Amino acid sequence: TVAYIAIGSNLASPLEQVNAALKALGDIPESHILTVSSFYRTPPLGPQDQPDYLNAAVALETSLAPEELLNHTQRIELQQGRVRKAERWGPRTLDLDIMLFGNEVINTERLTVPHYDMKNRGFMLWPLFEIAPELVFPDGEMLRQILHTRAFDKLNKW
Ligand SMILES: Nc1ncnc2c1ncn2[C@@H]1O[C@H](COP(=O)(O)OP(=O)(O)O)[C@@H](O)[C@H]1O
Ligand SMILES: [Mg+2]
Repeated sequence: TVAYIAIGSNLASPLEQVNAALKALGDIPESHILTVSSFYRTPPLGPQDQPDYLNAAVALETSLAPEELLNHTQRIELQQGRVRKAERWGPRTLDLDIMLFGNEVINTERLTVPHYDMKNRGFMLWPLFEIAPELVFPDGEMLRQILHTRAFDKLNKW
């Protein structure tokens, strides 16, 4: 099954965390990485000013069940998601989201697939569009259509 996973990091210099996460994703059992999008930078989301986010999309071939995959991505968040900052470990700065899982629709206490808000997020849709321009959602919507309809700004590469 092809699973599409979003990676986000808001560390100030996130490349080493993101590469650690990618490696960890490639090491998930019963699975392998098919393709990785470019790394994209997106601003904040508040008045003051929070760090830029690095966003990317990964295509993962897997024979795990969806909730088994989530156990692994949450495990990677716990193992790689915090960076030591001087005398203490920082808060989680890595976010792994399952955006799509095959053509499956999932609604459990743990999993909402397709990702619950991805159609509102240029930072999720544009990296996916790079690696899957012809993608169709389980409800029949086409990825291209969502981007055409909302006209989300394109994001700069990191
Ligand atoms: N498709 C999914 N992928 C990952 N976690 C999901 C998904 N759908 C729902 N969740 C739930 O979201 C919670 C974490 O959300 P949050 O902290 O906002 O992180 P993120 O934006 O990375 O999902 C988890 O407890 C997890 O069970
Ligand atoms: Mg997450």
